[PDB]
Amino acid sequence: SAVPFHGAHQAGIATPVQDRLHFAAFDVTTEDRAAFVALLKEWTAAARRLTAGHAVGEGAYGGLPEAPPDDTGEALGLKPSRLTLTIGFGPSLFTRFGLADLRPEALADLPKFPGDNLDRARSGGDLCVQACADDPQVAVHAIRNLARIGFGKVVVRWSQLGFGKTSSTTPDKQTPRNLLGFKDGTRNIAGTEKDRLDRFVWAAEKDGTPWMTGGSYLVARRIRMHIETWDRASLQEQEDVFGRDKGEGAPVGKAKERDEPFLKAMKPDAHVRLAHPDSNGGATLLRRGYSFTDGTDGLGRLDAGLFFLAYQRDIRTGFVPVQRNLATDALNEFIQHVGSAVFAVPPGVRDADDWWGSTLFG
Amino acid sequence: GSAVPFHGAHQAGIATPVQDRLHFAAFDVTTEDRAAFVALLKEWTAAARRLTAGHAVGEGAYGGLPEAPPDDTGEALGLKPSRLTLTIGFGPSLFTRFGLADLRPEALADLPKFPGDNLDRARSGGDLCVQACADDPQVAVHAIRNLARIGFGKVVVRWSQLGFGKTSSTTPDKQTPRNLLGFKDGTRNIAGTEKDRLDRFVWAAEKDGTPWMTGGSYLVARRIRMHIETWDRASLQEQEDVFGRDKGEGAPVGKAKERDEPFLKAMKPDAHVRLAHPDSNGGATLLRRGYSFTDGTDGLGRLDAGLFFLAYQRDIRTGFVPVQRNLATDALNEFIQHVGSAVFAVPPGVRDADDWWGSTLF
Ligand code: HEM
Ligand code: HEM
Repeated sequence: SAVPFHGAHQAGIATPVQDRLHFAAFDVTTEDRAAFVALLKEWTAAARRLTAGHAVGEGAYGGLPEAPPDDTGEALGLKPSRLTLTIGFGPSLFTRFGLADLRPEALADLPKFPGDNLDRARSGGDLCVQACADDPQVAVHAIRNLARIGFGKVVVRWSQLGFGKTSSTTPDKQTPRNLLGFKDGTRNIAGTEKDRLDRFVWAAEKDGTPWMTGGSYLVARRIRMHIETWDRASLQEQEDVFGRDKGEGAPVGKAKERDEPFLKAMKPDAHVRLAHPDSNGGATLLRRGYSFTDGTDGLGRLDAGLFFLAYQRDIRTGFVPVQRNLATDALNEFIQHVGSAVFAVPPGVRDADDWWGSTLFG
Repeated sequence: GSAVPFHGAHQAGIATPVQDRLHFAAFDVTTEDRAAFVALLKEWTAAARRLTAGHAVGEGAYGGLPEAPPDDTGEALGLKPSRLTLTIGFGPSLFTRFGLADLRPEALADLPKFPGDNLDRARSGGDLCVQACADDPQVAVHAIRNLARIGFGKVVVRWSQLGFGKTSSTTPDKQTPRNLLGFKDGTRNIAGTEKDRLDRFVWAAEKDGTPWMTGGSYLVARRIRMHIETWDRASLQEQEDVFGRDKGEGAPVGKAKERDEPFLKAMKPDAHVRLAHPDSNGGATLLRRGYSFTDGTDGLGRLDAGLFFLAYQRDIRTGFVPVQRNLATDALNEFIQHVGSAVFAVPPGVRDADDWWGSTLF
């Protein structure tokens, strides 16, 4: 029904993957540090309400008739829907509020990668909120009301809706398929693997940035798929691109989805072979991305793909090496990265008196 | 999870309980060969029988010749039917092709220009439409993607619209959903159990003058942008006055319960419910079946948000047109703008396994 908001870590990273996403990047419009801290406190208070299925402020109705309602009301009657709200800080935030010397070294700017076609309007951002829930209306309501609360101090830079599985009709254990029709998520870090999360996902105090202890680093990539091109490829071409078969999702030469891959049986430029930790010095990611389908473009093509989200302990040792290794990926024929942003995701809100960003702002 | 039967006197997806998700596509026809188009309709019908039963199209998604593209794109494998319905419609522009000019129904009226219209021509009209509704977005996208693929060379997608959540009801026994203005939308509609009301107001009858359309309906699609910044600063009282119902319960002004009958004289004269109500429009009644959308940001720091309004009716001239004309003075107009428009003739149902979409026309 709901996911606890408080903890050492923000929810929405290691907690169970919800059916739907609304991710928003915001830009900050105030120069006043005190004004921004006040916002973070008001947002935290709102998030406590939202994640428990309650309206923000004094509610969506029943207040003074002459006042705008505190909550815009489109989630009334809905359940918490396992809503999580996860905040992150972009590199550009640290050019404000005297913060330049507190930017973590682990929050690295991404290099340009071969084939990148990044839309500057759908890239970057001073901060992000990742809203995940089983009901898309719950997620949208959250973003819409945070944006409203922050009006005058932040604006929405870009926004992405996504979807994974529908849990009401799909067993939890079953691996979702992406829009290329392949199972996606088989070899990932699971929220159950506490030690692997410590190794690969959570920032530690000895990593160099104390305020980030218990936080993580997020890379977002909006990756368009060339659907109509992919759909004309033979079955064998598609399986060769990945190194797993399409039906069962087993590694080539193996029988079952979760059989461990034998990388040498895969083509040298197969996606799994290039992405696997063993090909990348042990680098391992927590993927937590969502499919998207936004409509059709001016050529009549489906505007669809993967909104890739990766969490890691250090961008320089997680996404960067793995993505660099995909330079010759067979998948590259069929995809294009068109949006990108990175964020530092702070530690959790410890209790009722804490607030988002408290370890940074002090 | 369950399947909705595909065959019947009427197409499913109209009187059917409203599903959670929409993917609507308008297509233009690129072939002038009547026989080629008829063969497409038949192949599409076959596919639809598979898809609505939760089966892959053609020979499947895998297990065929390795050197061939799979017949089904694969991304719905392991999913339930998820109440998928597929509803086809023919736009006025289709009747300029294939010797069909004299068979265009009079009830398929072109809309007049309405005050405030700002229609994008690229996201209006269409030779034909397919409305895919399902509780799982992935299942809806899969259906449209596979129909489009099958249609390659004979049809192109002109425009499409995804709806992330419903803002309509054909099931008064269940909770009425809310639109993004925070109001319940669908209280006084037509229920799928109200056979006499459907016969009166929704299905075309032989005597209406177009035999091939008997058992079909007419569809009006309107893409409506919502000025949420404007709306969100309005007082509670102003918002309730706009509609004539209270926000929390959705009762008519003065009354206690959502489903209490409106007393129209207690509403403001420009209240939406007052203007839209059948009693204000010579008895004209519609089956409303629309969905909410958000398509990112507007470029000005705000979330985009809208309603994709769908209405079914026995005759466009006696349904949508009179009602929309009466909304010329609607208080709601301050907060919305119609930016896309299309009309379609929705043919009768596919009677059995030997029948096909459009068979009464062709
Ligand atoms: C649209 C883009 C992409 C698609 C469709 C895609 C698809 C897949 C699929 C089908 C698998 C195999 C099943 C699984 O273990 O999840 C896989 C594995 C993986 N992908 Fe991708 N991927 C995409 C982009 C990326 C990107 C950008 C990265 C990282 C930079 C990435 C990293 C990985 C990793 C680390 C694995 C697991 C390899 C292993 O340990 O076996 N993928 N991906
Ligand atoms: C963004 C646009 C719109 C919004 C937010 C909206 C909202 C509402 C709401 C809150 C109600 C009251 C609950 C109900 O009975 O469903 C309602 C009723 C209704 N609306 Fe709208 N509506 C919009 C557009 C339209 C349009 C374009 C039409 C027709 C051309 C329409 C026709 C109706 C009708 C017929 C009723 C039922 C009136 C009655 O019989 O009580 N609406 N709408």
